[PDB]
Amino acid sequence: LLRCRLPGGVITTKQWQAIDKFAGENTIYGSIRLTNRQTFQFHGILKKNVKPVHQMLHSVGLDALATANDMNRNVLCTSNPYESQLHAEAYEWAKKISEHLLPTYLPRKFKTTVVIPPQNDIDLHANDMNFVAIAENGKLVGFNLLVGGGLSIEHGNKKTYARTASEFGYLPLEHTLAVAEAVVTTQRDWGNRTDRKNAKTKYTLERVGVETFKAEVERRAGIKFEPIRPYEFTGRGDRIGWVKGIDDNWHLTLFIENGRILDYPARPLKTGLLEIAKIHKGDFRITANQNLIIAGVPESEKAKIEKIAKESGLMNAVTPQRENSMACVSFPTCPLAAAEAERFLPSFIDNIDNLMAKHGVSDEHIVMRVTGCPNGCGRAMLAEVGLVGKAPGRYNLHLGGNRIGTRIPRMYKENITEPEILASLDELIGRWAKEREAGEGFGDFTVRAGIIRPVLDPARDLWD
Ligand code: SRM
Ligand code: SF4
Ligand SMILES: [K+]
Repeated sequence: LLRCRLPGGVITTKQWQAIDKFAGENTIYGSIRLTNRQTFQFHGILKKNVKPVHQMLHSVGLDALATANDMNRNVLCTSNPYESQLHAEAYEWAKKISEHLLPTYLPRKFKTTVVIPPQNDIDLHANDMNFVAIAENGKLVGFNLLVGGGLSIEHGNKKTYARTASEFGYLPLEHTLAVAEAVVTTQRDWGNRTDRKNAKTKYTLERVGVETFKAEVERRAGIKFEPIRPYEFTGRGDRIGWVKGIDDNWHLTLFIENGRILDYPARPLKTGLLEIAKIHKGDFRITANQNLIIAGVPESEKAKIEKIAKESGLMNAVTPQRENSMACVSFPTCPLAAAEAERFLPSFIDNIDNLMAKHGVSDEHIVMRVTGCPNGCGRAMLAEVGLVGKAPGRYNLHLGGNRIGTRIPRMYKENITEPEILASLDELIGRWAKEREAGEGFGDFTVRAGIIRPVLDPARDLWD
């Protein structure tokens, strides 16, 4: 298992050129796969090239997590905040937390984020430990801490469940690392190590109680949490296209379907990104939606960068629906896959695009995700519409998440095929188009209309 460490998804153009060369010359599939934890993966490396890939990463200042004994995963950080001036400091803290957690053997892997409201692009409720940034005058002052998210479930096993993260309270910036260590060590000590399926923090919190865990974290960190400071999310999507950053700098976010970077007929995505890497003056940022930001372009350079991106297929227009859909890797490389996900999504969303046009909502979107098995890597269990692989060509259909990702969708239909999913969504999208209130999301609508019951307390009411 290769898990390249890249806190906050920030990667230099020198680093990009090295991984581009390795992917093209030293792997079966020839691709760079952006992951939804803001890093990248190679597929099909070979025995003769495993030692070369660690040397390659080292040659450009990169390292892979020692997954055999390191239970941490990549630390996420909001990639393209609306208050652009906050990114540098938030990214600095994501790096500090990432380095602080480098090798205490944990009972189960442990996932952390740094979030900048109003964007929940990093999907905080899928993670064990979340630091929600609070700022004054463009300067970070502290974090709200939320603990205990996690999406993995086992089909037919009602002792497993997806869970959102719970608010603990606010901490001043100076206590960040002490709090992070206290959460990790409390989970290390209290987690159910013997039963790996019960070992995640989400289960520990439900076993001992949120207040009990929170009080122990306060004891170990030497602090008392303050009341939560106000925050609200408005969405989870990337900002596709150009946005203005700090100074005279501009950020170009490129939609990349499934994060799969390869040269395709008439769409040389991989060569195009290499060409951009050779001239770009800043860094790249891999997003948690498997897209790529060409970050910090001076205004005078926009035309040159855009020319390469448009000619290479990296700026081919897609619907808002496609921009807000995601799938995991699944087949052909995942050994755990039950149903296709990545290879299913492009034609599935072609069909969804037709339904959206049919019902006159082609400018709208539904956060729609496909995960190839119930491990949940595609984050379908935070979607408005989630598909969870069951068997070849068959999925459980979940409805009733929301746009901002703070609610688990309940299972609506079990073990059905794509034609059955599309027939159901045709009916439901049509109802939503006609009956929605102003600005009302599809997931909120399915709950309000009584199409599906909401999940209010997943440890006790996720399963029917
Ligand atoms: C690449 C990625 C999906 C993607 O399309 O982007 C992915 C791919 C895989 N994940 Fe993951 N997971 C990815 C995000 C996730 C997430 C979502 C997230 O973290 O934001 C989850 C659900 C959140 C959570 O953990 O609760 C996730 C939960 C899992 C699990 C179930 C963990 C559990 O608690 O039970 C496994 C299976 C396991 O660990 O035993 C797993 C295992 C795997 C493996 C390594 C399969 C394996 O064990 O052999 C996958 C390799 C597929 C392949 O061929 O490349 N992956 N995986 C993501 C890589 C992120 C990264 O850079 O580290
Ligand atoms: S969800 Fe299942 S199929 Fe998809 S990548 Fe994760 S483990 Fe593989
Ligand atoms: K994408």
